[PDB]
Amino acid sequence: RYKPDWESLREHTVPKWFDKAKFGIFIHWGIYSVPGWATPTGELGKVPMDAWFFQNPYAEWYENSLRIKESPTWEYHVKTYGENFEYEKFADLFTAEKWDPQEWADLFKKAGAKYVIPTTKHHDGFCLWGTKYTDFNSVKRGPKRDLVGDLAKAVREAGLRFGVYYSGGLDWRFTTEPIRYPEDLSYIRPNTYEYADYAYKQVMELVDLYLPDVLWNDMGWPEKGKEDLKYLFAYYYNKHPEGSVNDRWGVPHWDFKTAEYHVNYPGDLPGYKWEFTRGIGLSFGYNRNEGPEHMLSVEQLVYTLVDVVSKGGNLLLNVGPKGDGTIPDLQKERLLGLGEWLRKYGDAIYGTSVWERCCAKTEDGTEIRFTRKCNRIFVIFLGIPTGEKIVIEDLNLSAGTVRHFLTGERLSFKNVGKNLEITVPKKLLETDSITLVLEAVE
Amino acid sequence: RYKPDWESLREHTVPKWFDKAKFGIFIHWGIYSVPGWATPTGELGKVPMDAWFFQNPYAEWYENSLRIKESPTWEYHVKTYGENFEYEKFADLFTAEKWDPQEWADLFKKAGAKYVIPTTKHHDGFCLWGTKYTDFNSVKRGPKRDLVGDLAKAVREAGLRFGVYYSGGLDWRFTTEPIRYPEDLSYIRPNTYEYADYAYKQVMELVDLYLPDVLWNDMGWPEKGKEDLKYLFAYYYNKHPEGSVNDRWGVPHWDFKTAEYHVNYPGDLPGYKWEFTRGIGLSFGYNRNEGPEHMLSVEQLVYTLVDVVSKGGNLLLNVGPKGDGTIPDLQKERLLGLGEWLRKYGDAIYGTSVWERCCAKTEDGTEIRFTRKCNRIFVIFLGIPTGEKIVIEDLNLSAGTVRHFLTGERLSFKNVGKNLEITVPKKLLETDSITLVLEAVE
Amino acid sequence: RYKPDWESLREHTVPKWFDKAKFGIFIHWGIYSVPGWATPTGELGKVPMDAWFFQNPYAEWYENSLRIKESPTWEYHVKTYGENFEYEKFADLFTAEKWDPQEWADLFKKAGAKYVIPTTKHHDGFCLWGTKYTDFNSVKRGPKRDLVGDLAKAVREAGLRFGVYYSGGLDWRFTTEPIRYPEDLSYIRPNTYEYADYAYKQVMELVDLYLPDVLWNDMGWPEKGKEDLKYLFAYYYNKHPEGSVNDRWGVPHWDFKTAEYHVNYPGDLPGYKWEFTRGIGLSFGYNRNEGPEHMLSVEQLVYTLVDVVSKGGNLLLNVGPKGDGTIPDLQKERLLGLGEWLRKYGDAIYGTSVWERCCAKTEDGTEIRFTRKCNRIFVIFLGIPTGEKIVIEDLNLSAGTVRHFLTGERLSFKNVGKNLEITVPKKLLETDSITLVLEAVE
Amino acid sequence: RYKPDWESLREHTVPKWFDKAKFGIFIHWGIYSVPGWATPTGELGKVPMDAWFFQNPYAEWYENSLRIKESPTWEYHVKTYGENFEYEKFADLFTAEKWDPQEWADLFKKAGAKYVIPTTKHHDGFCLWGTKYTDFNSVKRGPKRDLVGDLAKAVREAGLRFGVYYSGGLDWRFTTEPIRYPEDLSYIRPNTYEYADYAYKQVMELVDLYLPDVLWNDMGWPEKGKEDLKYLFAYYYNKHPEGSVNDRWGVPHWDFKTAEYHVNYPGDLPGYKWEFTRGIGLSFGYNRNEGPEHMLSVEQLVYTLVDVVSKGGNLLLNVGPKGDGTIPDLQKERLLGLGEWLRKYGDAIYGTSVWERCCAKTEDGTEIRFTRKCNRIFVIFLGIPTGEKIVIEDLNLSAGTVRHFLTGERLSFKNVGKNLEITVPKKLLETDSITLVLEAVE
Repeated sequence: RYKPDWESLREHTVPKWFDKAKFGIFIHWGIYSVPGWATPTGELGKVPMDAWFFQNPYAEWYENSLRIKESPTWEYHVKTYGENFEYEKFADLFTAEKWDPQEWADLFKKAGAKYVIPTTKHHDGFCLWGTKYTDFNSVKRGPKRDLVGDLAKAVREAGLRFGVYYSGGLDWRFTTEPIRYPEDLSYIRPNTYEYADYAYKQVMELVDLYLPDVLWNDMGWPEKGKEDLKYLFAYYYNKHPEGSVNDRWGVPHWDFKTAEYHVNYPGDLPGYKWEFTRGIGLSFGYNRNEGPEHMLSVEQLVYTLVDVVSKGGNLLLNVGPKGDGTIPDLQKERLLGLGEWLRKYGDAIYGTSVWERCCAKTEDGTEIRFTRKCNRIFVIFLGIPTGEKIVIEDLNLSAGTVRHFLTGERLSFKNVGKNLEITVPKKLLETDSITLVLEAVE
Repeated sequence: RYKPDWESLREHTVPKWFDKAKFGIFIHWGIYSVPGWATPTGELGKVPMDAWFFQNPYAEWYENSLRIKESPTWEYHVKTYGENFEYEKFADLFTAEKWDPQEWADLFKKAGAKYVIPTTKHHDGFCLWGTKYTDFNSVKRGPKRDLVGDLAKAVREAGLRFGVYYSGGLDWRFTTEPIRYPEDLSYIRPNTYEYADYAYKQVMELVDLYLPDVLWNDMGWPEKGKEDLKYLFAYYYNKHPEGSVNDRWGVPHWDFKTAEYHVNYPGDLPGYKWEFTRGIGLSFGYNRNEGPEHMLSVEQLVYTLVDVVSKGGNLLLNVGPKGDGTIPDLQKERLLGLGEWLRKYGDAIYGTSVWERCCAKTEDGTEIRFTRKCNRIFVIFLGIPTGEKIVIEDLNLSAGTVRHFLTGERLSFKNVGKNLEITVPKKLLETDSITLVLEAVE
Repeated sequence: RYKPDWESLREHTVPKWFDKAKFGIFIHWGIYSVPGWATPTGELGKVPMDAWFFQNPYAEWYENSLRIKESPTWEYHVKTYGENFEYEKFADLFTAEKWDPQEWADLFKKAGAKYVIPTTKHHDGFCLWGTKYTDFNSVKRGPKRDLVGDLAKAVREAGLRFGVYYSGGLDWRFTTEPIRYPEDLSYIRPNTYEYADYAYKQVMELVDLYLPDVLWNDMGWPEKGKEDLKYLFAYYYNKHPEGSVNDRWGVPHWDFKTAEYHVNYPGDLPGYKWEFTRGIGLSFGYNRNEGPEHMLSVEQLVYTLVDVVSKGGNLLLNVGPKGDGTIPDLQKERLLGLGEWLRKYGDAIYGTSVWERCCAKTEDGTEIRFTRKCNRIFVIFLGIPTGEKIVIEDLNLSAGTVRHFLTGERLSFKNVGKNLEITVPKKLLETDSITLVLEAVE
Repeated sequence: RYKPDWESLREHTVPKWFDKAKFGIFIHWGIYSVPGWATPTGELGKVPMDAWFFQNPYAEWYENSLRIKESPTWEYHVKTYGENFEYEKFADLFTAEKWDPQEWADLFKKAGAKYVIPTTKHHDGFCLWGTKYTDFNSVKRGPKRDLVGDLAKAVREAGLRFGVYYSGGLDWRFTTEPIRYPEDLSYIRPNTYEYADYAYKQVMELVDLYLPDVLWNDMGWPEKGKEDLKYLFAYYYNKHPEGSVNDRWGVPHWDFKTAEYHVNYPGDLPGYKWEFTRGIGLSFGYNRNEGPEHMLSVEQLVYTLVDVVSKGGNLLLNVGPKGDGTIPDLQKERLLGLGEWLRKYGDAIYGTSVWERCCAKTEDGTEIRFTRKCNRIFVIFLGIPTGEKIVIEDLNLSAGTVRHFLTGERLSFKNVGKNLEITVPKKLLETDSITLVLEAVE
């Protein structure tokens, strides 16, 4: 088995299932799904962080925002709900009246996700499972239901993997002052031994009740509890060698790193497994202020996925359900778009490896990404070239054979110097959906 | 803002208001104010500590004393209240039937205090505010009132500063064995992680509910919680840059040090800000056994204040209210005496700085202290010289002009060698109250 | 006495002399002074750290830059001294043949400086005193003289305070790899126990041999050695209470913070003592490529010191001598011009204290800086207004008597709304040198 | 870049070259090589550690054994070289007079090895390069040559990867007492800060001078020095990303684990990269007492590498040269015979990946090992079956096309229940050398 120590734990590497999966669905859903409001400011890495927390665009940050008097959220709250209306009161409004866990899993499977990961407890501390350590949970308040357990049964019956998300680093149930600046995160935390034990008993409890395939932590782990993870990790891996943990614990071990919006995004091959995450929009929690203006489009979603996958990453796309349990139409439609693209092109994505390089481009600026599957080399164009002549630069091949993916029709090419030249018969170019895809066998 | 680390926190120095204030009132008041008894043994630093805890003179130490069987307090307790009468039972007798927070603040303002600091929780653990972490408090038991909050409103409306005192180091609600010797203090403490969290949540709670101008800790801070103060201090200073903390935390940071009775008393200029504290008597908590025999006299109080102020210190004089909320007459009278002296001489005290030296003396043994205010040099005699000729030794001046303070009447003087000689016309000497005061302008 | 522990060293605050000194001279002089060359790229806070170490503008980093093959420095070194000319070999050309310490102290005295601080060992590890802990020092090689010692006697003869600079964080005598990006500094350090002892002993020796007025460390203190500093600070302070240390050690204690070029400048009053430091030009070490285009002007220097001084700081101006011990005239002439404005306006600068605010400006944008001296408030215009009606935006006065500093001639003024209006007669405005200075006495 | 901290170094995984190399040659050569003698007791994992150090079979432990008076080694030393012949004196007889590095690299190349790792300093502390940190090295004494350096050029000339072995945990130059029982290793170590610095500097120097492909430490890293490794690993990886480190340092990071003789052998697939290591005979250093009785046979070596390789490992085979630089023929002939089986079957070994399982066996017990190469699955019988009907217990195939590896001749096969049956024609079975190899393509 694994021993409770970093050297021993190193022995555990990211399981094959996670590496080969490529696409998963995040689900930020909770009492913050009720007010369902946030000022759609922009993308992390582009919105200046000295204003960021005051015009927070992440609707799940509502309580933090409500705690900063006179901030869009505060005014919005008083006008819609009134002053005498505490945030925790939303736990009782959080009823999931129309939630159908199996409809959800059906949806994610059509969409092409191979795993799903719901928030089991976000920064506000509300727990979506019947935990035995707090009464602020979905069984006692709102839904009157074990949201986490019921969803795991569904996802697993649909044959997808199930992981859990937990805010180890922050819990507003243990603080008062809101975060106004990045620097605040350094001292405005539970900070107590009591909180460290709590966090521990809670992740241990999710492991014992659901044995998730992934432990997805957020915001670091209570400094007083970091040494606990040696035991927790050994405990978890000895009951499920194929489980996995991300890199937001702040300790020596992780199975795969993470990148969020612009933040930590690799430009070329990293050399370790990682996962990119972002909302279909700018917020993770449902934001009734967002319109298509702020959401990506099926095509941008497909481009996001290829770019991520060509770089050894997995894309963990967030969906933001409504308080009643339904997934807003603007997001259900996009998941479907992606789902379809994956039905046609999935074999150039699932189960692939990175190639010598991730990227290239045509003489005329269309970007290209590559992926590998043994001797097969998928060439994925981020769009569809109009001309039949395609000149890819700074690229030479030693294959001899280059087929047009969806049809398998052998194509002619030749290395014209520093470039590679292929002729794609418009009959074939019109056959492709959002990306021209060529397969090359060396 | 301030970062949660000792290097960063160093950036914070004692605020000007505390430095310039010079005089403040401590208030040790609680259920121990009910039995209101202690054997008046003497002054800390003079009573041998191998007997000290057995004949404890600090009435607030009653529970500790009651826990040492057959000790004056134990016999006194059984005879007055009986064996079957636990100390905690005094929480219910602690009724403050005649407390008027505003009368108190009026009193302290007449007295000349520029700030006030009540015990919010002493060694016995009873809390004088409606804390949400223990039911042993003034809201649930005794007074049925938030003693701390109500007093803060008063003091602040009287225009004085408000700080809080808290026994971080000791809490008899978490121990059983009493302290019999100094050495016991090294292991007879709560000692638990639970206690450390508790102390933390409680000071954090006073900060959030009242934002005190001073955090006055006592008896050190729970070893398991010392690292918490980085966050607590940064948290506190970022909400109130003008707050301040004393030196009884046992960590790298403090704004001003403290000296208690004989213990740690500086003999000449220290070079850092500090504050002296002591009771009008020998005990801090009300002791119905003390008589004028054991209390200082308005004159000794004035001398204590000048000596302290000439050495860069602030004097924090303790008042010991009665269980019903009234301040015993022997103490109200002395506060008033001091108050008056300050109305006449206050300008040679408030807002001053130390001079090249703090002290001197006449040929005939009257001690002298100095204080500064720009080029003005206050010369304060600890008494009133009978003769018109005054020979101050080991002192020469380069001023040229030396006025008699309360009148401003220019006086003649000359440096007669190693000494300084001034002639104070008896008309002027009789005009002064407890101290002859000369002003010199160089 | 001071004890070897942070709580105790907290007691020591910035000595009065330092706070009142206002202006010191840094001297970066070493064997790097001989090639005396850098590509003059810019101001720290302005050049991208992405190419910084490659196009380094700080001539004292010659060795680092020379270790980066294909760097402008590497290019220059090979054509000028040859590929087989080791940096270390400069210690044999570093002969200080025309060096006259009394001449430097006199120049720094005439320039208006109150303390002088020379590099005793910069990053290259060459020591400008006969340390017994290495033979790569100015006694065994180059000058065959104790530069620190000799200049220490001269500065003191000239009546100025003498401090010492020491590269504790970097010593290239213990590394081989050059620094290429900021990240590198995290791991390209000496790292050994050996080196932590070397730094300790070397500063201890500087303290025993010359008991400096200031211990100015750079680049941090070796992690394995940080605790030694409790002992070193206590040792130093107990031998010399009035000494001081800067903030570049990476431990809880320091007396005054520092700010370099654009990096860390206070926008307004800070609350602690600090010191701005910069070259007269961009480099600290002599750079033959810098011409007047790259240097500040007497005007700009004065404006600098006034700004820095009105915000509570000290200005540590850097001079960079030539390999032969001579001070380049461009630098000597700027130091002299500053000296003149100070002989003339010293009183509005030395021994001053910040006022309620540091800053203000005229209707037509002339900037204005303030300083205090008891009741006397100096008003310094960064330059001399042409008109006679002068309008100061956002500033009333409760003084009644505004005089013209250099003549003492009373002037007419009144509060015109949120503004202050004063009439300075052009005969007076023509007398002022670089700055119109008004003196008010509220 | 990599940063000096475990979370960051986690990023670095075993380089592809190492994983694909499959076979390397260890070289234990030093001044112990001159007495070249040990009592040949057995295999680690077989000899009782109760007498192990007393009857030591590892000739490179000569000094330790010689310090145990009344040990077979002590006996032999006195009769052979005399009581007054200090171990250290062997450095003068260690002359490598017939040493030809290109000759070794060529032999290791012909033997089929892809990397070579020599002992740069074993437990006796003698260094086989001109380290500047001790005079007990091969430049000042014995060979008067830089053995590490010279062999490093040859191995690379021969096109092989070169790593370095370093005894970080033990250095007998810092102890006097010998090791007598396993327990002793817990306290008979250098122990000093001094030594932790020595090890750091020495490996740093090996990294600067030869940037090895592998840092293979032995016996742990000095406790006082364990943290230096964050800095050393980052430094090494940043200079050479494709380098690697083994698991004998006692800190969180490592790229591949090790297994020695019986100690730690994986029974089946492990999940991480590892490397088995052993002598061709029992000793690592040359032992004149070992004859063929104590060595493995070409047959056994091949069987070893196949087993080790099918379980995901690499086999690090040890060669032990003579004091004069010559490789004993018994060892040279085994290396050559292995080389031949590899020239012939390399393809089923190099660049391979574990299959679903490593193992299987025939009805009549012939063991069978598997390896993968994309879809191609190599089946290796440890030996050549006599019959033609071959029955493989517990193994179905879903391939359809099983060919005979050395001829490519298609063969007949079908699934007979929980078994697989194949018919290998004796003309083919007669062509195979030590192992019948079948290649399947499902």
